[PDB]
Amino acid sequence: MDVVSLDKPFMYFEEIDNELDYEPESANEVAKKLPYQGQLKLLLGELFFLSKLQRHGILDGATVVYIGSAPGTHIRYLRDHFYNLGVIIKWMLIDGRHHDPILNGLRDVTLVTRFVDEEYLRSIKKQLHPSKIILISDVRSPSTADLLSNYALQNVMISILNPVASSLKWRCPFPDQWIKDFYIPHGNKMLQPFAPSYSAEMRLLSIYTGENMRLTRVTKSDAVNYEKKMYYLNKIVRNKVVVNFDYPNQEYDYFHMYFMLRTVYCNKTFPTTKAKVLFLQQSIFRFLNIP
Amino acid sequence: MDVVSLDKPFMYFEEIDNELDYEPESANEVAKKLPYQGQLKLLLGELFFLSKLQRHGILDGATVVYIGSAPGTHIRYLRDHFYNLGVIIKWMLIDGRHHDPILNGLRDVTLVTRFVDEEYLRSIKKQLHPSKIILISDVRSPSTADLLSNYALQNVMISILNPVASSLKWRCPFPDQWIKDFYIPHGNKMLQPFAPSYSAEMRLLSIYTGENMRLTRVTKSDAVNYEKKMYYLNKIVRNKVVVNFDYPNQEYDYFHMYFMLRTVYCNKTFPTTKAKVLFLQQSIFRFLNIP
Ligand SMILES: Nc1ncnc2c1ncn2[C@@H]1O[C@H](CSCC[C@H](N)C(=O)O)[C@@H](O)[C@H]1O
Ligand SMILES: Nc1ncnc2c1ncn2[C@@H]1O[C@H](CSCC[C@H](N)C(=O)O)[C@@H](O)[C@H]1O
Repeated sequence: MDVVSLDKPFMYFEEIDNELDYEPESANEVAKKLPYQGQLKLLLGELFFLSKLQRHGILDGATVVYIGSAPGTHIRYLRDHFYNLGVIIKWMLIDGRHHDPILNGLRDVTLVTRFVDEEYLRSIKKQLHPSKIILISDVRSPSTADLLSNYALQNVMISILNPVASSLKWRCPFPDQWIKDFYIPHGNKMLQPFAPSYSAEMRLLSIYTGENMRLTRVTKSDAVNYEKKMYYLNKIVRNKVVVNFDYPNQEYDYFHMYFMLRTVYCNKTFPTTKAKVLFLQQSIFRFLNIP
Repeated sequence: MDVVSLDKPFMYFEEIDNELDYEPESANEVAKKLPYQGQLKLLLGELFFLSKLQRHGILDGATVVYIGSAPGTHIRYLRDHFYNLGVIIKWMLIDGRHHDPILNGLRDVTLVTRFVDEEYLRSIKKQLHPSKIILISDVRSPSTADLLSNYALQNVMISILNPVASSLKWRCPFPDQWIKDFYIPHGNKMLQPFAPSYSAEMRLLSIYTGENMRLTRVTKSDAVNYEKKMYYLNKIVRNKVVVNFDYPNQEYDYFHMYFMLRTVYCNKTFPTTKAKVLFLQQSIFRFLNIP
């Protein structure tokens, strides 16, 4: 058994302190070990991001514009959690695909069946005006060209919407499939527990101050670094059993999930952080129907 | 006579401490009072910008890519000044129009007859590689749409070229002809002596650190502010005779020019800043054929 004692898990890309030459045969290995693992991955990252904004006083009163939200099954959980906490938020879920019917019938959540383009962003900006916007993007086109086009749309989302904060889907293209350098918004590169086994995807979290928008250039050399750091994390780290972690499940992803969940606010009061987390996790798995 | 005693002139947009409701009848007033006033305006701003980079140690060894450089008569002066100072610079002047023949026959200056598009920028970036680039843009399409398109090109110039510094032509569109908000690179808004009588144009000066690119949003409310601050500067300020300025010409623009010229480096040693400036100015007027 692959055991280890760990202090804390890697929360951000910048924390990864080692690399491994990516082995292409990894792409054939089992990508998921849990049912609805994708909704779980998304729920944890978004609970983490949104709890932070609450902590900074920027959540209440905002309109969350989630683009690429369908099916969005897990979003029902997110909405319920903050709604029950007394936070006032309007949700605007936009996707050309249809949403899970559990999202219907909520006065605070608007479902839009539209694929967004720059022009549409302008009209909804005019319509949301003057509410404060929090953007969440999870749009999916694959190719490096598909990715670049996605990233380009995400930047137009921020420029037209001009949100107070954003969570963007972010996976650096493969260095060996490089087309050209580009810019992404500056922000924290949040690592994702329960991402597929060999996924190099993270979520870019940003809070906008003043009227400045800071971007950062990404080059092929950066692409090689992302690939190796993420491969090391996936191959080595995520395969660990954290024995000094006294919790029902000691696998790395549960240790990692624990650290994101401990930052979440609950109405119920708990004697220990471990009790709150077990509760949130049980609650989350029950909601998603994960045994 | 319109007299006043002034400490220093307004060097940057941010220094303008007053505003005046723009009077449209100003557009009919004489725009220029000196021959080749346009080449003079350009020469002073660029001597100012380039002298700063020299001061920061980033000029020597760089390739200056000037787009929208034709005719470029004044550029001959700029090139000679730094060349004579011993600074090693390669000039790449690109415009679809032809350059003044005084620019021909210089091994250090390459004249390109091409209107640049994004694709062309990519090929010259590949070709300049790996030299450090200093971008200077003075492209001209008029309409708010023309301007926006120009600004959009200037940002692509910085993103593909990835320069160590830049000087960009910058005039905010009229609030009453607003089309949409946009972003410009962050930098100092250098005011221009000898600009036309009622011009609201300035030059955006930037030095790039790290691999970050910081932009700033410009809105219609910003447009109204630019209009009134610039109108106050043009109508009131630039019409002053600075009597406490002991110089052959006391008009405001000469007082302003003096402060930019005092930052310029010369081989010849002078006993006073006033002697260096009189010398640089005489030299500049003689070169441009201004009486
Ligand atoms: N222009 C666009 N606007 C809106 N949605 C888009 C888009 N292009 C792609 N997408 C959407 O991006 C999605 C990626 S899958 C997203 C899953 C969703 N976030 C969840 O919580 O279940 C697809 O549903 C797709 O239709
Ligand atoms: N895509 C483009 N690439 C290069 N030059 C361009 C351009 N579009 C417009 N311009 C140029 O922008 C110029 C504006 S006038 C510039 C004057 C010049 N800076 C001087 O020192 O004399 C015109 O010469 C025009 O041909």
